[PDB]
Amino acid sequence: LPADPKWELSRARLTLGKPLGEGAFGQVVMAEAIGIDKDRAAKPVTVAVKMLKDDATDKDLSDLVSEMEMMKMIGKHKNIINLLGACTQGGPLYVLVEYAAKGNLREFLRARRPPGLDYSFDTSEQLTFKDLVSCAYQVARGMEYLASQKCIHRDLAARNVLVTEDNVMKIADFGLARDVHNLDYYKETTNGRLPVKWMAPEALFDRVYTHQSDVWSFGVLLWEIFTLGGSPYPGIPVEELFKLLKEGHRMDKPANCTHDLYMIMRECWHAAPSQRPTFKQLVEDLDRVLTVT
Ligand SMILES: Nc1ncnc2c1ncn2[C@@H]1O[C@H](COP(=O)(O)OP(=O)(O)CP(=O)(O)O)[C@@H](O)[C@H]1O
Ligand SMILES: [Mg+2]
Ligand SMILES: [Mg+2]
Repeated sequence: LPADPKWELSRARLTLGKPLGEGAFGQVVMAEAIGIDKDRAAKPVTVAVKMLKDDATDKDLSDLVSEMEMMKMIGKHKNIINLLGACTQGGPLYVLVEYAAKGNLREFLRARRPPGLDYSFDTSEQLTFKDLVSCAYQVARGMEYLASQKCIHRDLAARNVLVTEDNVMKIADFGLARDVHNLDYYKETTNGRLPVKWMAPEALFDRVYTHQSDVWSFGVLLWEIFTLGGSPYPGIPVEELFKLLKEGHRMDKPANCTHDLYMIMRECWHAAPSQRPTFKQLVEDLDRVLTVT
């Protein structure tokens, strides 16, 4: 594994801590990192360390490397999870990223659903319409930046948006992200995980991804936000989801969602990718919704 001194942090500077979250092949743990902050007086930075699980393969490893490399070219933005460094030498690969205290967006929204009339929870503030639109607006801003970096995310979803102590949204998980520089589109040529319920039709059969296929995913994300962590196309087998999408089926309007937002959501889900709004447009339309509320 080739060294990159620019990003390398020696693992002796790193003390591993409590678990943050995980999935099938990767896990993320809290840690303390010494030397990240240039102010030497007050220290050490709390970071999140992403690493492979024990049953992970060589393929999982090269995917985590690619993920790390993608974050290197991206550039820093308020609404994008920050790469802080990496331990690539003499030990397991650790990818160091900015710590988001409030976990992922899906779990953040779910923990704020009300109990229902006549019921109370017993042990752990309600979100407003404005809070939720804010969430949408912040992600749209980060995606707008991401597209200007000529990078497509391909896995935009509530489970991949993080929340800081200040309720700032940070897009995370660049596992499927691709460099689209000097490309009109990206064409998938392998087999690997696909986030089916978040994928535009054209991505699902032509295996063709653009910024516009990311916008489709944002639309699904919108639906997640306004159902406070709902799971897309509930009760629908995947094999059929796709005939349904062809036939012009789209998800119904969530109960919290206003008409204006559902139209925004619906525009993202246009059959023709050229008729979906750009992220820049999405930032505009969501700023408006927010300016007059
Ligand atoms: N910087 C961070 N700060 C706090 N928590 C984080 C974090 N990064 C990730 N997490 C937590 O770990 C979970 C999984 O993160 P991530 O999406 O990066 O891994 P992953 O989806 O690639 C695992 P797999 O590929 O095995 O399915 C997140 O949903 C979140 O709960
Ligand atoms: Mg993820
Ligand atoms: Mg992953």
